[PDB]
Parts: sequence; structure tokens; C-alpha cells
Amino acid sequence: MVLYFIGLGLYDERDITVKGLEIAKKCDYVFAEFYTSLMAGTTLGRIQKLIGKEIRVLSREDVELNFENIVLPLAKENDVAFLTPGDPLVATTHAELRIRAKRAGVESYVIHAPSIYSAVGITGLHIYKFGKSATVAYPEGNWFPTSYYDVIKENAERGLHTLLFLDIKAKKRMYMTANEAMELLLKVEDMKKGGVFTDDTLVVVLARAGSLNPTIRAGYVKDLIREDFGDPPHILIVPGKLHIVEAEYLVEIAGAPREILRVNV
Amino acid sequence: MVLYFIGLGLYDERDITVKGLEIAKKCDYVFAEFYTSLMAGTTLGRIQKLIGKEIRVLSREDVELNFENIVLPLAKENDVAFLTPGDPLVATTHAELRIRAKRAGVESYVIHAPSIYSAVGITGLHIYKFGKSATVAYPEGNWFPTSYYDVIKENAERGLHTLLFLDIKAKKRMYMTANEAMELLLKVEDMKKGGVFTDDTLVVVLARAGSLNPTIRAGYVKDLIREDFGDPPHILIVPGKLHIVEAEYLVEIAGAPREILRVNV
Ligand SMILES: Nc1ncnc2c1ncn2[C@@H]1O[C@H](CSCC[C@H](N)C(=O)O)[C@@H](O)[C@H]1O
Repeated sequence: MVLYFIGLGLYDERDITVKGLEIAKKCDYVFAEFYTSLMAGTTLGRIQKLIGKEIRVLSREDVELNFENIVLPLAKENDVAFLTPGDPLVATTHAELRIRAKRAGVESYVIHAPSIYSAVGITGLHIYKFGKSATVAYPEGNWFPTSYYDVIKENAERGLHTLLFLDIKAKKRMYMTANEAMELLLKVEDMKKGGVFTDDTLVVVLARAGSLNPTIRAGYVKDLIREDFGDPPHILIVPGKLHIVEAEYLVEIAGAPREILRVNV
Repeated sequence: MVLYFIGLGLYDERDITVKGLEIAKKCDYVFAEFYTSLMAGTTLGRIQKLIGKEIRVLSREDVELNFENIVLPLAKENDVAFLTPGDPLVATTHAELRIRAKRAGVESYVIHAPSIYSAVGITGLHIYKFGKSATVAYPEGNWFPTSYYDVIKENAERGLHTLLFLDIKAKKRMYMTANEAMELLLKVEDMKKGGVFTDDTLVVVLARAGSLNPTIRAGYVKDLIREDFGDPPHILIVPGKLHIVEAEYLVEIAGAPREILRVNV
């Protein structure tokens, strides 16, 4: 009687690890949530066919409010798996669910999978140079989130890159595009005047990481803000000072303006 | 005409993704490098058996000096796979290899897999709170590198966690232990006296991430410096101020002392 937290990866059903698949295939009950991220290259049906089990999808409320009443009860007398997009413990609050598991006397194990947090390495930007991360949240009513702007400022001041997770409204089927994120950032800039994000700021966009042909683009906000980066999910990155090799990759692979090759050391 | 960069994941031969395995199986030639890191929970033989292909292992020199003479020629007229521990392109030197492919008229695609960079999510520490990362290198002769100490200092003063990759002598398969890293840091502290790493510093050790039975331990240096965390690899994290939820996970899951709930939050 145990509970497995198993990541499904970045884009499609084949992004699950072999370990995760073999373990999922032998579980008695399989649950999953698809509100923390978007797997744009698969369907519930394909995932179900791969693991050979029926998958009960849980809503954010089911998990946050009733994980211990829906999943844990079964884990006390059966092998249960809880599937999630990407890595189950990255940019989610699922780690806390392991405490609930302990309290219920249920042992839990974690099976990792490709995460967008590390996949950004495909942009050519050195992973160790990424600083604090942030999420660009949709404004709601009179509330306009701006914390992410300060994160960029803090990292950039230290010469570090900033990974910006983009908002998602699973129920409404709304996925924030890199374009919308840029528009919001420009609005915060006009409000704060920190000189952190402007039309001349160099940015990198990574869309549908995990697919064989993800969209990887780098350039100035003024040029990319109205560019079509394809279907979601998208992630936006605001690089700090570039090493020469980072600039070379952005130019050669992400189509960045050749002028960025001339770094100001 | 195609080169696939395929990640092998965290620990053993089943940490490769289903996508990576199926693609590797269909490749005409398969190369691999084990110098950026190692796969401690498996062997080349077990990886070969899973993929059902002979694996040509390449040294750091083979890759950095002769990638275009060893791998690319075959990729020109065949489907070739290049396996790497973890997630491809996390290691800083990997990215440039895609430019080499482009220069040789070879298409390249990246197949992601779990990376320790994202797997640390299992420590319960929020991924967004991780700042710049660093590597603790073994001092040698008259060379005593200490830049990693400064990374911790700069992250911590901003309330961010610091991921410290530990040194490895790839060919000899000798891993720096978290204990050795702590000893080194106390030594650097005694030299810099910045009050960044002392007996009272709270640290988190993650050993054998990817395994079903990783060791996750949190506590003060004075208590953990001589503790046995099991077989390698080891990762050391120096967290910044903790969110109560992070602290509760460290206490409940990582055996941290209750004291952290009042001292480090
Ligand atoms: N394949 C992908 N391509 C681009 N962005 C992605 C992505 N998968 C996730 N994201 C980004 O991350 C956000 C979800 S955050 C949850 C992340 C997940 N646990 C993981 O490990 O990846 C999305 O709204 C999007 O901005």
C-alpha cells in the first residue's frame, strides 16, 4: 500500500520516464491532475492507452481540499499513482501532499520527469546563470500582480537570467502567451519606470518544449511582441548579461539579431 | 541526416524517457558521454541491454576536440543518438554541439529527461526560490577555488536557496561527498569570515535523486557533517530563509530538527 507521485513530462505521453511507466502499469489505481501545466502533444486517451489503466482526473479543488479523502484512502490498501505534467514537485504545491500522505500512514515515492525548469537549457543560456524564478499572473479585477517585475530587476542586477512561468487557467482553457506576458511587463515598466523591461530588452521565448520541434526565439521585445510563437504552452526568459557562447547559440539557433554577438563586457 | 541529443536522466537505466528509449532503439549509431556526470545506479552494459544497441563512449576530448569527426560524419547519412546523463544541454558545454551540427549540415533534436536541477524539488524547497547555482570543486595543489562561497552569500542575502553540484572525477568515478563539501565550506568560511557557512548553518543533502530510495536530510552543519548519507551522488543545498511550508516538509520528510521552524523561517 503506497502512493507514487509520477511526472508525465513536458509535451506528450512519451515524456514519462521508463521507470514511471513500468511502475504506473502495475498500480491498482491511477489518478492525475492536469491543471498545473499543459501537455500540448497528447490526450488523456493516449496516456491511458500507454499505461493501460483508467485515469481518474482530479480538479484543483479535489486535490487541494480532498486529496486525503479521494486518493489516500485507497493508498492504504492498494498501490496508487498520482500523475502530473512535467515534474510533480516543480512549480507546484504538490510537495505538501507528501506530508498528508505521511499523516495518513501512507509511504510515498517520487518519480521525476523532464521539467520546463531544466528544459530551458535548450535556449542555449547557461542553466547555472538562472536566478530566482517568477510567474506572470493574469490581472484580476482591480488587482494587478507585479512581483515578477521585481524578480527580473533583482536577477538582471546580478547578471542572472530570469525564467518566467506564464499563467494558466485550466478550467477556462486559458494559457498565457509570451506575447501577453510581454504586454503586461511593458505596462508594469510604465508604472514603475525601473528601466527593467522595455522595447529594447532582449528576451527569449520557448514554446512547446518537449516536442521535437519546439519554437525557440530570441530578439528585442519591440520585434517579438507581435510574433506568432505557435500553440501554448509558452515560457518567457529575460536574459542577464550574456557570455559569448550564449549569444552565439541565440543567433545560430534561436534566430537572434547578429548584433547581440557583440557583448558589452 | 539527424542527430538526437538524448538525456538518460538521474540515476539508472530506466530514467531515460520512453520517447528517448524508442528513438535510441531506431538509431543506426549510438554514442554517449559520461564526463559531464555519471549514472551511479546502472552500468554501460545495462544501458546497452535496454537500448539493444552497442554504445560508443566518448571522452571529454573526443567531444570537445573531435565531435565533428567522430559523431557528425555518421549523422550525415544515418540517424545517430548522443546520450548524456541527466537532461541534455544543462551541462554548459552541450549547447555549442548543436551549432557544430548546424555547421555540418546535420539536423539535431533534443529529447529531455530529468535533471538534478529540477529534481531538487523533492527536498520540499520551492523551485522558484533557487538562485544562481555553483559547483564545489576539490582543491588541488596550490589551487583552492572559492567562488561557490560567494554564490551562496549573494543568494542567501536575497533569501534564495543555493544548489551546489559536487565535484566528480569522471574517469576514476570518485564522487565528492556532502560531508567533504561541508568540510571545504567551513574551511573557506575560516578564510573569508563572511559568516556565510558555519556550524549553525542549515543545509539540505539529497543523495541518489532518481532512485526510489534517495536520502533526503536536513539539519545544521555541526550535526550533519559526519553523518552517513549513503552512496553517491550527493548534492548539497544551502537554503535561504524558509517559507513555513518548506520548513514543515523538511521536518516531516527530511528529518530536520523542530528548531528550524523557529530559527530558519
Ligand atoms: N513544454 C512546455 N513548454 C513551454 N513552457 C512550458 C512547458 N511546460 C510547462 N511550461 C511552462 O510552465 C508553466 C506550468 S508551471 C508547472 C511546471 C511543471 N511541474 C514542470 O515540471 O514543467 C506553464 O504555464 C508554462 O509557462
